[PDB]
Amino acid sequence: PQITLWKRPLVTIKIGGQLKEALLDTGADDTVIEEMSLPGRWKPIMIGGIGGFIKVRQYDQIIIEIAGHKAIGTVLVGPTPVNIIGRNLMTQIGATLNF
Amino acid sequence: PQITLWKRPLVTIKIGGQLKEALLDTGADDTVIEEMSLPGRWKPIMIGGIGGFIKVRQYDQIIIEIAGHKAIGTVLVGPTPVNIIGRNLMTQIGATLNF
Ligand SMILES: CCCC[C@H](NC(=O)[C@H](C)NC(=O)[C@H](CCC(=O)O)NC(=O)[C@H](Cc1ccccc1)NC[C@H](CC(C)C)NC(=O)[C@@H](NC(=O)[C@@H](N)CCCNC(N)=[NH2+])C(C)C)C(N)=O
Repeated sequence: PQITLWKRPLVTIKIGGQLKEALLDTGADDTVIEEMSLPGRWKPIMIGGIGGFIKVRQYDQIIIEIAGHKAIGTVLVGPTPVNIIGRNLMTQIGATLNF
Repeated sequence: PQITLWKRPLVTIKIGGQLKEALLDTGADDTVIEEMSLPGRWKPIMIGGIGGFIKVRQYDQIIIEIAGHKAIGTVLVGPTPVNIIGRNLMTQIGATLNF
């Protein structure tokens, strides 16, 4: 599919057994999902954005489906205001920018 | 061109006749450039991302070239960690996401 940028490029994702809406963010290196009770071990890390840093839990090898496309990778979980899909998973679904 | 996402989608821009490197960010509503002298009138506003809110200068109807493509629109100037090109100008150059 092709997604224009008139509006925020929101897509449905599946993670942790839950469907959610998330933002395809080419300016995000990583994937950050709003606070959810993901099972298993994780690692404390900090990530930064326009107005500073926030604390997140880093989970490896997390299965996620993005707009119907299967992926698996590192997912960060924490108090983000928007669920964000970053390059680490956008590359796995073959997404490009085109102009 | 078509741009993959294994690395950050960094491009050269020209603003106020000065060359800069900036990130194409589909997760940004707006365009935010690091502090610089820029010809034109501005108004103070707040923008937010991961980490919180910051203060920026809003300039409208600014001529800006992005990877050799022309845009004329709103440019926010302030303490951003990196130069970011958002949807307001990416739509002007015909950028889409594709997968
Ligand atoms: C496991 C590795 C962790 C390492 C870690 N890495 C990072 O912190 C990296 C650089 N961060 C990033 O790449 C983060 C995303 C988080 C992430 O992927 O980790 N990217 C970002 O935050 C990039 C800008 C950026 C790029 C590069 C460097 C720094 C900043 N912007 C993405 C961001 C998404 C939005 C939905 C919150 N967009 C914005 O911030 C734009 N804001 C807007 O569009 C607002 N109008 C929307 C507001 C939403 N609501 C609200 N706030 N209440 C702004 C740029 C005009 C580190 N410590 O450096």
